[PDB]
Amino acid sequence: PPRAETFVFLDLEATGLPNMDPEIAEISLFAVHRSSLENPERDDSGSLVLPRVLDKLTLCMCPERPFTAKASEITGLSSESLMHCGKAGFNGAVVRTLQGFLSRQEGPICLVAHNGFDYDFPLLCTELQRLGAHLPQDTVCLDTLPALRGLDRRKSYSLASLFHRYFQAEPSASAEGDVHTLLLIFLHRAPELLAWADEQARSWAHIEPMYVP
Amino acid sequence: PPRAETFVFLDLEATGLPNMDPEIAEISLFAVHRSSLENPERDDSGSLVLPRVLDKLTLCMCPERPFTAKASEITGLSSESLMHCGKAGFNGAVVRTLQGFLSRQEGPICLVAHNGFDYDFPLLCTELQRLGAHLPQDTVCLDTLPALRGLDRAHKSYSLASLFHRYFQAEPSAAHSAEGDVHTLLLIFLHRAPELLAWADEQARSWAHIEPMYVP
DNA sequence: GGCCCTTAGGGCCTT
DNA sequence: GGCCCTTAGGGCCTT
Ligand SMILES: [Mg+2]
Ligand SMILES: [Mg+2]
Ligand SMILES: [Mg+2]
Ligand SMILES: [Mg+2]
Repeated sequence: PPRAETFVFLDLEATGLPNMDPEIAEISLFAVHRSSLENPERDDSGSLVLPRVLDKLTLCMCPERPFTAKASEITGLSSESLMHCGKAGFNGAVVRTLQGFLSRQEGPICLVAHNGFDYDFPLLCTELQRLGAHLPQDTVCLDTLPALRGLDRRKSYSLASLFHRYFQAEPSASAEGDVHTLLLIFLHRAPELLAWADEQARSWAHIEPMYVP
Repeated sequence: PPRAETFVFLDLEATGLPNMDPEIAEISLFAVHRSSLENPERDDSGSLVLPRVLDKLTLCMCPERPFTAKASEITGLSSESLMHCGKAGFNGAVVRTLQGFLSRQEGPICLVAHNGFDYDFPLLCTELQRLGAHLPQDTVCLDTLPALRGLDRAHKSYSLASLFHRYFQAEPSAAHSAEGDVHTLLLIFLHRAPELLAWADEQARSWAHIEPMYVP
């Protein structure tokens, strides 16, 4: 379990759930240094605020197979609208951009996604292995769903549910939006989650594909 | 001139004004396809809402030479804070990421930056030139400052802030934050979308014809 | 620097 | 599908 110096928060918008089999339609990543997590920035209010030095990347993609009913509803993305905008599928350009973006961070990198172990990380591994693409060997993975459940001790643990409990308001409306809320949820329990990550972060190389292309 | 298919709105946070040879401290690009500009989406409020299919790229980087007082004050950025967050200078990682980002867009690409001809574009050209990097050809540049002035000649201030207060009668959220200002510029563009699209087709300067701010 | 407007001026617009 | 809950149990997470 290597100590992560940069935490990259990600969320994936897909054609549906694991049985589709889904493809990434939109990827979003917020890259925050560990420093900004150890001592958070606050307003004069003072409410929690996202770090000033914040590296960000969002890429839209047109998937090979169509969306499902509920998916295209909760994403605002169709296969033709993404194609109307000239967005290709998950290809080599994505990888070169993604890896360049990750290269701009100070490793080791800890990818963070809500329910990442059961969705985001396998989905990404599938799309990356199809192209023979690799992330840095020292990359690790943090899933906030088992982490926040294990730290608490019935109760809900949905992203929207967690945010509604930690922050009395309700989150904003995109992949980039979900990363935002997740980053906020993290900051609210930063020293706890930072500890959980330093101990139980799973190596990215150990993440298995969700489905073999 | 090449009909731009994807418009890339960009803004830079640098270490100062052109007279002190500034360096990029933060880049931000919003990539928007032409078909989104042609159909400006609004909320039920109803205010201008950004396109759904949108590509973002924000990169913070530590400059070699230091900021000025005012520069570091308005950006909210310092050499220490960038080094503290482990951000290197304008390197190949930036170029590979930027070019990867641009190649992800349906060409031709039209760069858009407010007062870009006098600041953003030459500064970007300078930073790219040192690394021997260059943007793909058939890519053009659009400055919204003379454009909006030129369009108003058909029948006051033209700063990014004044234009927003005049077009929306409201106040921008973030000030001198690279991502925030691009967000501001894009909203301004959408308000003049059919007009500015024409100005970009009829007269947008080629990026190859962009002269560098300085040569180090 | 380069372009703007009502005089070798005054000021804009970018950080 | 990988986990906790109490007549091949069922709801929670993610799109
Ligand atoms: Mg998710
Ligand atoms: Mg999502
Ligand atoms: Mg600017
Ligand atoms: Mg700015």
